[PDB]
Amino acid sequence: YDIQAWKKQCEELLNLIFQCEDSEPFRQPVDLLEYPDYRDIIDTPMDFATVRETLEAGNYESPMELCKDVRLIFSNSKAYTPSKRSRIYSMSLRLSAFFEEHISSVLSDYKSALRFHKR
Ligand SMILES: COc1ccc(NC(=O)N2CCN(C(=O)c3ccco3)CC2)c(F)c1
Repeated sequence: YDIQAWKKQCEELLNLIFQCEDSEPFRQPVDLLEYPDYRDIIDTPMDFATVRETLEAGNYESPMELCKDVRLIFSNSKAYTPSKRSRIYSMSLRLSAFFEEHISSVLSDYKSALRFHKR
């Protein structure tokens, strides 16, 4: 029922994600020089370094907020892909499955801890 435990859990999951080869396209904000139409398609860029920095700054209140930003990485990838059979899009889908597998217990434990706190 530790209301704070999500934060280190998220730090460790981001470490795992940074070790995954599938995260390479998503570790830093997209360079518009490589992809000059990116901001014509994507309104809100997001990347894992931005998520880690937001966490480390103390600017997430809950793991739900972190989860919304990580999901935005994957939805941007789906929105920007020219094909479902894209190398970088397929990397996003495997990394998304890995992230969802690991974040589920973090979210569950947090919401349970908050319910206990308000009991
Ligand atoms: C040298 O540091 C960097 C900085 C940024 C990046 N990443 C990118 O430019 N990507 C291309 C666009 N993209 C897609 O979702 C997508 C779907 C289909 C095609 O692209 C997101 C990531 C990189 F690879 C190295």
